[PDB]
Amino acid sequence: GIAIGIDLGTTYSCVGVFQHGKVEIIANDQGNRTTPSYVAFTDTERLIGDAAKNQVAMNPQNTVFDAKRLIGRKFNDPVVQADMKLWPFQVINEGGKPKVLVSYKGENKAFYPEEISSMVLTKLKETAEAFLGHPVTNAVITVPAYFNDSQRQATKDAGVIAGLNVLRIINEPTAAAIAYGLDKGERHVLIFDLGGGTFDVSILTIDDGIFEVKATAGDTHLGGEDFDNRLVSHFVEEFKRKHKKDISQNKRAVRRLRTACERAKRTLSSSTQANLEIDSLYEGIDFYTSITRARFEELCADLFRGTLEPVEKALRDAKMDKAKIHDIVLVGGSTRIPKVQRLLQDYFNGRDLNKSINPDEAVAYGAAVQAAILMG
Ligand SMILES: Nc1ncnc2c1ncn2[C@@H]1O[C@H](COP(=O)(O)OP(=O)(O)O)[C@@H](O)[C@H]1O
Ligand SMILES: [Mn+2]
Repeated sequence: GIAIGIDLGTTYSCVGVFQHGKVEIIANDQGNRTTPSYVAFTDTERLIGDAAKNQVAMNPQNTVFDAKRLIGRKFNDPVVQADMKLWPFQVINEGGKPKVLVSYKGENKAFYPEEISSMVLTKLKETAEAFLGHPVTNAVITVPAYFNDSQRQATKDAGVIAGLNVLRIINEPTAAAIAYGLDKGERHVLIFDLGGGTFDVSILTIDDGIFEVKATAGDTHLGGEDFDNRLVSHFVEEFKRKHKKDISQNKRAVRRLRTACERAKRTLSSSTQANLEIDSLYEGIDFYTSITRARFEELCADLFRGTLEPVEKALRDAKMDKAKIHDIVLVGGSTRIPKVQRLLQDYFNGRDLNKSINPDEAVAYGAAVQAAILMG
């Protein structure tokens, strides 16, 4: 009677199981507790997760990501049409629906967004099966609070394609609240979720175990990727200065620099400096340099400070003052950035923020708790 909880994320996904009184977040084969929502196709194999993201600079047309931006939408949806312009892979109109078109084992192959997502789900499921030592056929899968019926259905369909019985589709902010036991009078909770691609602020009221979404706010195109890109621009300028060379138009160079920037960014959450070392970045030139946390914070200052406007807006929409919020929960990997935590804490006049659960694991953690409840 064992079910898993799955955060099927725009940029990173995560799988947990509640067993013998506690949640285990299941690490992938590289030891990472979260997995990139990436699928890549080569002349010989299909790569999912870390191995797919790792080779993105060498196989841009056939490395698919951001399927969550397509899932449950029609090809003619203006959101899809806008997003298509930003991706290196092809999206085609098949019977009114978007399909990503790739080259795989020497043939053209097209996949629905829910098929791409099913591949990510299948990998997560299989990792859980290896961990537990038996099949897993039940799961709770999470979605953004703003998802419509079509998007929820397509996500549930991804689960069925992956061989799961989907016990429930639950909202991400609700899962995060469940992770912290906030459902166990009225309790008002604010979820601040700054991820890899999206920023969501949710206000929930919880009364006798029942959740009501009181307000949602945010930006569907603000996240960690934007911070990586501020670092990229910075280092593009440093390369123009040290070498009189604009690497800006070499797509591979920019991609490899972005990968290095993401790694450096992560390091800056626990250290005040980070080294970048890119062998042969551009014309056999090694690029060895460094970046301080404080410089990184400056480079992103407008974006970090801008996260407080959706907090204000959500509060206004929920007709609540700051002070009336019982609990604030940090979700999303970008909330590990010290400056983001300071900004939010200062906004809330110094109070404690719920962050003891790794913020990039909290959604899966809550999903895992709820999956076990549903099986009981
Ligand atoms: N220690 C860290 N410091 C800063 N950013 C991080 C850290 N760990 C992960 N990230 C970033 O978190 C983002 C992913 O957030 P996550 O919540 O895991 O996924 P999603 O938003 O797709 O659900 C990525 O931009 C990643 O680089
Ligand atoms: Mn997320």
